Amino acid sequence: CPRFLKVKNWETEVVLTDTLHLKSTLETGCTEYICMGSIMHPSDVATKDQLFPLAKEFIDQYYSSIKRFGSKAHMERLEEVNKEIDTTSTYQLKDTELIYGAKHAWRNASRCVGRIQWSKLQVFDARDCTTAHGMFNYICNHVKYATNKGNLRSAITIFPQRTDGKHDFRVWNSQLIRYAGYKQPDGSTLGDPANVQFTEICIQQGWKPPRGRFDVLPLLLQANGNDPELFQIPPELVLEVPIRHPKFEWFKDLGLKWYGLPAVSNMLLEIGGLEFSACPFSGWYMGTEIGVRDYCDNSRYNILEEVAKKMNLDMRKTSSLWKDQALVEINIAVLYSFQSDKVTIVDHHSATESFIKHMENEYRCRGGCPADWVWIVPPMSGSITPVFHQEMLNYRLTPSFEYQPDPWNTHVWK
Amino acid sequence: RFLKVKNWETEVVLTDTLHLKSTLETGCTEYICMGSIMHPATKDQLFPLAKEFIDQYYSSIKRFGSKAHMERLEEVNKEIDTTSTYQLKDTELIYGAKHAWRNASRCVGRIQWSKLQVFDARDCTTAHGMFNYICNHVKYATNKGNLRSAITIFPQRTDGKHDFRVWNSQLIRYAGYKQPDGSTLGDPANVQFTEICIQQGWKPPRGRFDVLPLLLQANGNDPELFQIPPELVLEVPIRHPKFEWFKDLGLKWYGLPAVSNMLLEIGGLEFSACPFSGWYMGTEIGVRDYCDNSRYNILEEVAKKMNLDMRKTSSLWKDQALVEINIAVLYSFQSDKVTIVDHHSATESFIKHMENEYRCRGGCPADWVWIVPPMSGSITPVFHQEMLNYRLTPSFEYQPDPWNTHVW
Ligand code: HEM
Ligand code: HEM
Ligand SMILES: CCOc1ccc(-c2ccc3c(C)cc(N)nc3c2)cc1CN
Ligand SMILES: CCOc1ccc(-c2ccc3c(C)cc(N)nc3c2)cc1CN
Ligand SMILES: C[C@H](O)[C@H](O)[C@H]1CNc2nc(N)[nH]c(=O)c2N1
Ligand SMILES: C[C@H](O)[C@H](O)[C@H]1CNc2nc(N)[nH]c(=O)c2N1
Ligand SMILES: [Zn+2]
Repeated sequence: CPRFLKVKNWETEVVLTDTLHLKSTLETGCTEYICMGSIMHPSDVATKDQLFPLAKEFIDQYYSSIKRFGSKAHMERLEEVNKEIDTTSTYQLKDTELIYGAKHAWRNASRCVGRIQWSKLQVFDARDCTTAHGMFNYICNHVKYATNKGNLRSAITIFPQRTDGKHDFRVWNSQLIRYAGYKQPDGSTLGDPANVQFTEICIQQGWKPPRGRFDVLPLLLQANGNDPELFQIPPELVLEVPIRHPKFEWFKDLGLKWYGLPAVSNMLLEIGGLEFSACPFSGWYMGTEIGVRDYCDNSRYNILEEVAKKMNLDMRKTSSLWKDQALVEINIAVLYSFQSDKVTIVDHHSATESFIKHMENEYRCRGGCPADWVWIVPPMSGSITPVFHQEMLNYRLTPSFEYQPDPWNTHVWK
Repeated sequence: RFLKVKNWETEVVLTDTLHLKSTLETGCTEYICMGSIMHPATKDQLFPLAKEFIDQYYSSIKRFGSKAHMERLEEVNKEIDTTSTYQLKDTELIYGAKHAWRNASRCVGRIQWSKLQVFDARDCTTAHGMFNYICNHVKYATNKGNLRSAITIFPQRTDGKHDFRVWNSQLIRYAGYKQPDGSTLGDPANVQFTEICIQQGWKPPRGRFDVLPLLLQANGNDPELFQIPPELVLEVPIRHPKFEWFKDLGLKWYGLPAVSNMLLEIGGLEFSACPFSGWYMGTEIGVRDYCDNSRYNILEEVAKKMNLDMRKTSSLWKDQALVEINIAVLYSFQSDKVTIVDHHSATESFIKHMENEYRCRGGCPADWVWIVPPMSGSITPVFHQEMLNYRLTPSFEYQPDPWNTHVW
């Protein structure tokens, strides 16, 4: 690499200079001769000697941020951690470092358009948790807090870190709140097709399914390497929104609703070499996540045709753009419904405008902002949002959120 | 290693081996991805490039290592020695131009790549001659609405002071004017070019859709102005199948998309004038040309006549207006029997093209950022299609705008 890299916005001609990319850590999958920018996931513990430089890197960074770099406290903190690694093969983050790391993993999340909010994250320290019941307790408190009767607040709950890899804490759910999917014998799918596999695991562990279209899944929670356990989220904690349209009376007749709180629970949080395998986090929805993907993906709820039929569109040509017309109304309904019920939501125009402002500010104050164009650009109306025209650099900074294998493919059953 | 690409909607997985044959750089590194950056020889360097190309050509016709193959190499070697350059056989030129299209990672239309009419204009010596070839091209490609893919190839670069250039970015494009009050009349993307043409003697009608003159440079001389015979320029008035008031907007567009400012690289040879043309995907006009902020910017006006709530962005009034404009564009072209393709059919075809290419070639370079349409992305099949991007040659390359380089 060279020291400086420029990016240009083709709509406004603004040019930004990236220096932060020099602090890049892991690989991207790309080389000089091939780019993997549209590959979803490009490509057991760590040793003592693997861990010293990783912890030091994070500690320096942290003390650099609080304007105390090379201080007495900095050096004493380093001495402490180095001994702890030497005598236990791991170490413990202070409460302040854990909070710094969690906020910075969000800040460094190149596929997140919502990062203008990164510094307003409520961090719940759950490192004292020992059992699955305890996890359930922590998670209920998270959901209630974050939901806040519609006034959603971003939060993250962090469970104890990996030790030897045989005592992992995991949320088996991919999100804290999701709807169930039931593969029918006739090949059809009732509910959310994305969650069919997880639903079956839940039923096997003893879940009694209502077998409806929008059944909130049970939490499946694993503590300290033990077999996972099922708990029902109290229903009064799950905020939902029926979907209606500001002009089409019949839209309520489709019987659609969604949950208010998006809370991913299957990713891994990496801070200074430590691996927090259970770290559910939540913010609020962008309209299209629900309106476009969850509702109109062919392999999700796939309602485009049924909506188009009631709109009385011509559906035999594709050049009538009947799909495109229905899609827009669907997203109008979603936004209308959330707004009317005073539940926090952002439309893709507002969110993308905010990200550009956020990204410019990060370039001035931080020397860059990793961003994944393929993910940052919304799934509809791409070129009429300002991110479409913005050049972006992608690279991996630490602390960070990573993907991790599904726990059922790994778990050694007790 | 072999690499896999998965379509997440159909779960189809293809295996890429073609990338191993790639030789040009992409712009990325192991640490930084530049997938969304728009723009990331002497005797000595020339023969290996020449040899590589001739090798792959004779490979393509199943005569690799033949007598003809060796003799061709010897011929190209001796010619590079004695002249510092070499000339391509007619067949090599046609193979070359088709494969530059085939390798064009940003092009969603490559299912058509081997159906390409190639006009060899390498005997051309003057701007007038260029004008001639270009009119013949436009007439052939337009074909009274039944558009036919073509490219016209002018003489290759030599010492770099005798370049052939088409100064237009496209053969047919509308003028753009800087108004006294600051606004722009017409296409803002062409305001600078329009000013260069007026500086050179062009008398502008100063309307919203004025077809620009050709500005042709031959052998490195000052460019010259030419008027395309108006009977060769096919245009479509844009009207809407439900909204009768839409014609009142007075929008039109030209039928023939003909990019003329790029460089064709074959076997180490640089062709700096090589205008090529196909037909439009609707969104190119109905999303980008009409609704970009820096373009004609008509969303607001259309949403007015649709009488939508334009106070909040969360009414998605822009999105609604946008779909209607693209309905109008498709509807108008089809009613005028002018070849056009909607982004659903075109992305569907590309997925099928990928399938064929992985089968017969062991891969297909594709730029996901450019292949996904600028509206309704995830309801087209390419959104969910993983792609590998890498640079194969022959290729189309960007080159600097001529006015930054030329000395008059
Ligand atoms: C508060 C408002 C937020 C908004 C509007 C928002 C928006 C989004 C969207 C739209 C995506 C892409 C999801 C998709 O299309 O599939 C995304 C990705 C992501 N976000 Fe945010 N998000 C928010 C909060 C957060 C928070 C609080 C965190 C972490 C503390 C976070 C971390 C991430 C990560 C790690 C991804 C990438 C997920 C992946 O790799 O699949 N986000 N965000
Ligand atoms: C026949 C119908 C064709 C269709 C529907 C088509 C479609 C497209 C589209 C939609 C783009 C993206 C343009 C943009 O969004 O700005 C594109 C780019 C491109 N097309 Fe095709 N194309 C066709 C024919 C051709 C031909 C005949 C050639 C050359 C022989 C060609 C070479 C290219 C190249 C090199 C690009 C990339 C432009 C760049 O890198 O700046 N296309 N095409
Ligand atoms: C393609 C499926 O993969 C994802 C898709 C979306 C997200 C994700 C993750 C976090 C979010 C958050 C925190 C807020 C929000 N509005 N949307 C979010 C979306 C995560 C993942 C990772 N499993
Ligand atoms: C800054 C954007 O640059 C481009 C974008 C698109 C194209 C292009 C090039 C050829 C096309 C062809 C041949 C057909 C078609 N329908 N669209 C085409 C579009 C060229 C260029 C290069 N001037
Ligand atoms: C193939 C492609 O990489 C994949 O479908 C991506 C494209 N961009 C995306 N962008 C967002 N925000 N979310 C996604 O799930 C995806 N999916
Ligand atoms: C920043 C980004 O690379 C740039 O705006 C690209 C994005 N994708 C595109 N895709 C197409 N087909 N045409 C374009 O001009 C662009 N512009
Ligand atoms: Zn890359």
